[PDB]
Amino acid sequence: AYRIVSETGDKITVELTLANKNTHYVWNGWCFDIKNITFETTGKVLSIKYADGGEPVYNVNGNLVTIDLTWRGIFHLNTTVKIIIEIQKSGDNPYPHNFKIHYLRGESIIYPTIGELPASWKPGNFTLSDLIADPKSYYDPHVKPHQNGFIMYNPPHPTQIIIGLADIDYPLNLASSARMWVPNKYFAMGLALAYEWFKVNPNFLMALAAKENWGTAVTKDPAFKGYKVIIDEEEYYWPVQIDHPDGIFQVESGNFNQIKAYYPDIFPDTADHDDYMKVSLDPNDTAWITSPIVAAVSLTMERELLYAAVGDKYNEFLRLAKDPWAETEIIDFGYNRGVGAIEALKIFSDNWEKAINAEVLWKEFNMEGFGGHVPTVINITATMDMETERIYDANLTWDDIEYFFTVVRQKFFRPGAISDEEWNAMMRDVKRAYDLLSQHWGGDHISYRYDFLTILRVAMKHWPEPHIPRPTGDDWYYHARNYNP
Ligand SMILES: CC(=O)N[C@@H]1[C@@H](O)[C@H](O[C@@H]2O[C@H](CO)[C@@H](O[C@@H]3O[C@H](CO)[C@@H](O[C@@H]4O[C@H](CO)[C@@H](O[C@@H]5O[C@H](CO)[C@@H](O)[C@H](O)[C@H]5NC(C)=O)[C@H](O)[C@H]4NC(C)=O)[C@H](O)[C@H]3NC(C)=O)[C@H](O)[C@H]2NC(C)=O)[C@@H](CO)O[C@H]1O
Repeated sequence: AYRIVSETGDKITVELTLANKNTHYVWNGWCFDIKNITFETTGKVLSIKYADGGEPVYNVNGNLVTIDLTWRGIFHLNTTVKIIIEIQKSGDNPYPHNFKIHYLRGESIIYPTIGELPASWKPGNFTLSDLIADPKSYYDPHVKPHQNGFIMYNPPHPTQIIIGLADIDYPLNLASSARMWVPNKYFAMGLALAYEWFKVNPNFLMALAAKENWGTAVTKDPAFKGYKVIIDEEEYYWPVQIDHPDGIFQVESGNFNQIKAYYPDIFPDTADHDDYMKVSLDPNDTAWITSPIVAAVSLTMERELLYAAVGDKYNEFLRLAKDPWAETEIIDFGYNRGVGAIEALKIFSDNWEKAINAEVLWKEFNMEGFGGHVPTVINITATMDMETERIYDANLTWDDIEYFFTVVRQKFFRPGAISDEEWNAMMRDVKRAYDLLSQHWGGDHISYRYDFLTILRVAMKHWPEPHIPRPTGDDWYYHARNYNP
């Protein structure tokens, strides 16, 4: 909001009022972190001061003027900042105009839409055709190979989830061989939500968990001792530290609390590290659902962090780099070593020409990671992507579907993001969509591979827009402002 304070002779004074009007919590409005403010004037700037005292840093670039709120750029609930601008009249456009608030968040960040519900779809009593565009491609068992890394830029199928359960010839954690394995259906639905919400490749999370703590992989290796697991009447070993508080993704307590502060819209105030990550042999453990999602958020944080600093050069880097897996290598490296490690690489600045021309990015920059973390994850991901013969599937009962959303309701979002009525209304849509899609299989169940993405999209139609909230808060403001990769 802006207002003319004083107009007299050759001097114009405008009061720009910025605020977070929200008194209570609202979606993506619990806090606002402002990078900078830009307005336009042909007149010369005399003084820019706060109304309550002091003054912000401002920069003039011709008609464009960039105001820096510095330590006042953070806007929590019920917080107003008024800026008084004094201009000496000059040119044909003296009045300050075209005010643009720039949030501390990469505006050029992209999240690939995996698929969409048919345009005819409506909340209430939709038909089967309102769920399925064409029955041919929807139930098409044929598999198309892909080469996606961390982000699914080009999904193999619009409505299907393709988890490549391929054999791994690569020595995973000093093992002879390895076999990709989904522990249970609830963890799979976890990956699916992480895939539809934050556009994260399920194969990448599978590969990550395998390297971190054998969470998603079994082996024939006699040397490795673990739990007895049988696939196709063959004995396999599952060497997972199931008691590890950091879970199968090895998400540290410090990283958990950090992204918790970054994303209040995602995490409730009661979000505890152990309850969210620590899984067990019991498939009914809620952490089977939460841990792949928490990992997806923590991974997303890094991508959001780079975008906030690098800005537009991120997209330029993706299209000009000679390494196809480049982004995946960076993100995976920052997951294991930390975001500071990526920053210290100075890839997007000092070593721009070296990384952008690197055929293999992790080899030149020595981004091996602990125990060859980065090369392991990439190769397994590539293998799972290349797998077309053996794709994961499961039978999801209604009790499975309802349990999943129950856990989501309890472990994610804040009170007020989704009303009780809006949720019950969403469930009726999910219930109907389940019933309609179950007919193809006999009414006993739906396919995780073929139907569950549709189930999510139906549910997410009632989820607050935009679905992906902004990283915000005090901690995010300092880190993202000073981040220089
Ligand atoms: C040779 C071989 O193959 N051996 C295998 C072996 O790989 C297997 O053991 C398991 O290996 C993995 C590593 O590959 C072990 O895991 C962890 O993994 C964690 C997640 O990647 C990682 O946590 C990250 O560490 C960063 C550095 O501290 C953190 O960044 C920092 O966070 C702070 C607070 O947020 C912040 O203040 C700092 O600024 C920030 N630092 C920087 C530079 O920015 C980061 O937050 C954190 N990430 C997350 C998501 O939590 C651990 O560092 C890493 N530890 C080690 C020693 O590598 C895993 O623990 C191993 N498993 C077990 C049971 O120990 C093994 C399979 O079990 O088989 C062998 O054969």
